Amino acid sequence: GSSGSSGEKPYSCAECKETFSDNNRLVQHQKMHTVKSGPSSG
Ligand SMILES: [Zn+2]
Repeated sequence: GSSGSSGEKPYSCAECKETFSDNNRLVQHQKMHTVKSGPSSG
C-alpha cells in the first residue's frame, strides 16, 4: 500500500522516474521540476 514504482501508468517521467495514473498530476509534476520561486526544503 504505497505510491511509487507500483503498477503501470500511461504517464511516466524520464527525469525522476515517476509514474502518474492521471495526466493532470504529471502535467503539474513536469513544471514542478523547473521552479524559480523558492529554494528546496531539505
Ligand atoms: Zn519527474
